Amino acid sequence: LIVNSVLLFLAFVVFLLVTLAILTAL
Amino acid sequence: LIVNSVLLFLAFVVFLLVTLAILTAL
Repeated sequence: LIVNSVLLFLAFVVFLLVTLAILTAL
Repeated sequence: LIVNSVLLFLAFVVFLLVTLAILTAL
């Protein structure tokens, strides 16, 4: 459970950061 | 322990997609 939790929340930072970079690109 | 590892590896994806996305963007 704790590895799955940390991983997923990190996977949310991953999505944020692509998104903030492609908004800034567009 | 394992939470640091999975976190550092998701942290590497974090740099990878941000430098991929800036590489594509610019």
